[PDB]
Amino acid sequence: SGAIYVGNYRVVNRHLATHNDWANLVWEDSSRDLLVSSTTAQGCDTIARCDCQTGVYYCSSRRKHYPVSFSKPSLIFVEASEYYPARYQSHLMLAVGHSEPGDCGGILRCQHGVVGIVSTGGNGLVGFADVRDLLWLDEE
Ligand SMILES: CCC(=O)NCc1nnc2n1CCCC2
Ligand SMILES: [Zn+2]
Repeated sequence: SGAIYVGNYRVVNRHLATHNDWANLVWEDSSRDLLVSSTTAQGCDTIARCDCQTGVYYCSSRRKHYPVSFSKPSLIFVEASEYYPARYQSHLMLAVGHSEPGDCGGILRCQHGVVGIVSTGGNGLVGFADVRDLLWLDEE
């Protein structure tokens, strides 16, 4: 589990979005495994605006943050998981690291702020859903 709280926005994994998220929808993409809902209180997180390929991510199944190198966001085939079938996921970054289903929503951060959240795992990789490209999460 986990979310990004930027301005009046909650960024979550689409597959973990609640009824309240859906009832306060601002934007979803099922190929990006992202959903954004509106908040009443403002959030503490800053979104990275950069093309960094190094950062640190939180792994709840280890209670540990790991420094990782990761690929640039791309369209990638993902094998079946407990929460999605085998499918193409867009805007996905991969690193060598530990990721189980419940690690989804852990932040990846670089020197510039929040890069994305854990979205995939298995076979010794962790996959992150990029948010740097959503410039609107930092704007009105
Ligand atoms: C499909 C890409 C995307 O970002 N859709 C959400 C979105 N597009 N422009 C904006 N937003 C939300 C707030 C208005 C600014
Ligand atoms: Zn950066």
